[PDB]
Amino acid sequence: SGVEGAAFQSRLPHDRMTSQEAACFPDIISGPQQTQKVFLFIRNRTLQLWLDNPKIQLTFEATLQQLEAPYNSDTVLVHRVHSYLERHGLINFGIYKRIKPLPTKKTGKVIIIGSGVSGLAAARQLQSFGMDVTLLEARDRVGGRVATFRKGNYVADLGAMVVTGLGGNPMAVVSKQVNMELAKIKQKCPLYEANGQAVPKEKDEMVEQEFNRLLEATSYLSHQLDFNVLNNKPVSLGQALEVVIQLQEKHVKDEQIEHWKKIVKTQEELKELLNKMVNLKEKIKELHITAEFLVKSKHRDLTALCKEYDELAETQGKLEEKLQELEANPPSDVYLSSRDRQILDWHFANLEFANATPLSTLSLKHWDQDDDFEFTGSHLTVRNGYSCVPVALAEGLDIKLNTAVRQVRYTASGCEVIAVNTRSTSQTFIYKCDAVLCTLPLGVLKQQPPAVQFVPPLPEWKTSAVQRMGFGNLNKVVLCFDRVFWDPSVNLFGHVGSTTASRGELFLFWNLYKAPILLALVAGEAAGIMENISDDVIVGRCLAILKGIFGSSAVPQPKETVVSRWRADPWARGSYSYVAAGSSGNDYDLMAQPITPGQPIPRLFFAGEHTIRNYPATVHGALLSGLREAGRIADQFLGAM
Ligand SMILES: Cc1cc2c(cc1C)N(C[C@H](O)[C@H](O)[C@H](O)COP(=O)(O)OP(=O)(O)OC[C@H]1O[C@@H](n3cnc4c(N)ncnc43)[C@H](O)[C@@H]1O)c1[nH]c(=O)[nH]c(=O)c1N2C=O
Ligand SMILES: [Mg+2]
Ligand SMILES: [Mg+2]
Repeated sequence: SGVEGAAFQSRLPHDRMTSQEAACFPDIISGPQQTQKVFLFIRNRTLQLWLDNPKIQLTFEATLQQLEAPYNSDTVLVHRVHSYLERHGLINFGIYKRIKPLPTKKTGKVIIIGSGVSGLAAARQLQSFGMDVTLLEARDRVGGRVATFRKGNYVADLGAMVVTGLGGNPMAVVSKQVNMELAKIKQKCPLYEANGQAVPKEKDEMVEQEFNRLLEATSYLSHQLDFNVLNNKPVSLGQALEVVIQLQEKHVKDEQIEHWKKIVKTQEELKELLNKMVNLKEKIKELHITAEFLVKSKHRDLTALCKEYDELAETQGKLEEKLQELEANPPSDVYLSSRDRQILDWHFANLEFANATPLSTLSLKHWDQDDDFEFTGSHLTVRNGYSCVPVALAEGLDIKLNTAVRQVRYTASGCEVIAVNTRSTSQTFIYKCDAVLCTLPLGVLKQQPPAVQFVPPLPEWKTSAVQRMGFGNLNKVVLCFDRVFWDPSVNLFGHVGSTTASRGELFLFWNLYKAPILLALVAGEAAGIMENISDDVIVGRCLAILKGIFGSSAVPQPKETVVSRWRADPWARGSYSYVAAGSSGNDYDLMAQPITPGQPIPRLFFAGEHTIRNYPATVHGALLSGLREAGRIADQFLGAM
């Protein structure tokens, strides 16, 4: 269905009210069931109208005109649903043509720190709600962790680059709006060992299968057996993995031992049967009244011994057969060979890439707490660089670039934000406002020697959440060539590293369809460490790997190279949050919580990828967090109309 799909596209249940809807419509949820289904149909249809054409504003008027004929008479209820959906950024979000323009007089002043996707999304909302909005951005560009390299015909994304499925993803709407073409990522990812040799199909699938079983087993240990605490310390995913690996190695040693015992037993039995057979032979030997009765007597005596000997020879045959059968079918000598382990490490590296951190830092219990909210559909890349999104969202907004915020003061009567110019650190600005929306990356909030001061320091419940949460790292080397020397039918191929410690080093190479660019990813422990290597040396290390795979003559010098260093970047201090051991999804809720000065009204608000528990560490999460806070701020200052 269309209306059912609209709800789904909006991350809502089509056939029931959410608790947030319950709060805003207490009369509906406590009323007759018939009216609840009217509510849901109006909601689902209003969403559909928006999603069918998100390039224009969906007004209350137009919703009412397009509703069919009992519902177009629910005038008041339709207005209430429209208002709710609009306020919460489920319709009329992103970039679209306004039908009713903004009042020239603006109500309330909001300073937004950061113009990444969350700041930009929030700003458009607050602006379209008729508030006065200024964004202060430290960089000489918008977009933050959406960072596109553009030079000549080369386009490459240094930050976010993947749209993780369209089904339920608000980036589907934003992409439609900016005419951003999306292409599917082909799944085939052949692996090459450190020497350049392809990993054959059979091996690849065996090791991948083991990877999945190992992960499944940690999930079992955590959520079925509750193995989440050791030595009064929360257990990490990495820690649990090594425990599961040790158990597998033990199992292999056990079955090996049992086999050796069966062999030794059978060897013993043979030896002992040989002995008595040797002695029976010696008894046959030393067996060498009428003459004729003596002849008969020796005959029956001797054939009694030969019948005895045949019985034993039969058992000799059965034992030698059993022995040969055991020596032919031993079980595995090892759980994983050195080579097998290295390949398994590639899969671990890949997981460290997705989570932006070594596995030993991830919470066993909570690392994947957000899996339940993953979107449906194939994962996609952007045709002409992801920066099209924040650039488009910036249109019409008041953005102060090269303006690094240093102090935030907030009181029961208002707020002040002090910033400095980053080209001339002498000149300092003071910005007055009724509300501050903080979109500083978690890494910036963690910074020791702090980058930004809060007068009233942030309360302990906030700072302890900041401290508990992980902020990861992940980097890329962009290699721009004259020609495609790799297979154009693969988007991805893997480099199996030499050690466990260095498994994340240039472990994955990425290409977009028919562009002469390779992206080499640096993940896990290698990510932070490799930042201390100059571009030339790291590019050199890339070329060496590529030469080992494609041939030392098939690989030309790159025309252009770029290398991200997200941890060293002072405006990021890493790539994105991860659920650290000792933290949980709750810390994301805590990060989202506004601060009241000390009934004083809330003054300091928080958005960004680290403040949304269901969608952290993503562009859509950043976007949704922005819509959320805009909603809450407008409710505070313009009333929950
Ligand atoms: C290498 C890499 C890869 C991926 C992703 C990320 C990365 C890095 N991420 C995360 C998102 O980029 C991020 O969550 C979001 O952009 C944050 O979006 P966000 O939560 O809005 O954070 P931001 O850092 O973009 O915005 C904060 C802004 O604040 C500015 N700022 C900082 N200090 C300031 C100050 N003192 N004063 C004023 N402004 C200041 C800073 O320059 C920046 O513009 C992905 N996202 C996604 O969906 N698909 C992906 O492929 C990926 N990707 C990998 O997997
Ligand atoms: Mg197993
Ligand atoms: Mg090493």
